[PDB]
Amino acid sequence: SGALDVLQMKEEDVLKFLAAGTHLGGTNLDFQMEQYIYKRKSDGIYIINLKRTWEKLLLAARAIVAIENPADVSVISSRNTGQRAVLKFAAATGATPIAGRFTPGTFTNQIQAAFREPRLLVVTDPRADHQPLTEASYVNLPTIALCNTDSPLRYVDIAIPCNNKGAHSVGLMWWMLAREVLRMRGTISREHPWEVMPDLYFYRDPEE
RNA sequence: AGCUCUUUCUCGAUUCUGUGGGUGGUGGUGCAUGGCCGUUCUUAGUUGGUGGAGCGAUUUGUCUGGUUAAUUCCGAUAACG
Repeated sequence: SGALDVLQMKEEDVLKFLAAGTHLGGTNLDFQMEQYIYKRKSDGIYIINLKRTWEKLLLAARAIVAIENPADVSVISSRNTGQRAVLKFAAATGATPIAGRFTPGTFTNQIQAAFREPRLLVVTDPRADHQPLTEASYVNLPTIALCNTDSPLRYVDIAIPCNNKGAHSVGLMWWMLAREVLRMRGTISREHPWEVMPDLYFYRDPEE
């Protein structure tokens, strides 16, 4: 980075990452996903580094800020875990959520009453939301997403590594993303702790 | 049957005679046609728009499954309406 400590790692957030198990990562690698891994464990787990997570969070977020009108940075997730997360995301920062089954042809059509035309996309898990990704390259959208350690990289301009096999790893990462964009664009910045909880960005989950 | 012939009046330009031109026909052609009907077919089938996939003829939509008497619905889903 280059800012003094106000765009660099904080002692607090390290604890939150490790409590939510984001550092742990799946038992497979790609030829593009080996530049964020450090090494393997005794176990089949492959340990994502959090330094490498932190830088990628920032320039990803700075691009989300750069649009003049935030009302067309369309977020998407279809897996259950990333549903509750995206809804709070797009409430907090001006965005348009697309929860559940995508319904393809959304941006390709001209005649469709659910037609959209955003600029950016922020997708959870490339290999569950493959339909909008393929469709991104017909309308010249930049793309950002959360990769595991083995998700295919293709139509992903920038990645933000994560564990993302569920748990608290999903909701935590979307919460952190929303923290950063408000520090930069808004006036929420104070470098002293944000009021909003990462708790209500987690999965609803079958209740008591 | 004044049809024809013998016999010899009546009607009065409507006709008659020649040519041209038509008119009529349960004549032919249903393989020149309209209309109507039968059958394929009484089963559940049929199509375009916009978008996607193919150099293209085309295809997807119009479906693995359950369900219904039924392309009848539920559901799933590069298709949507």
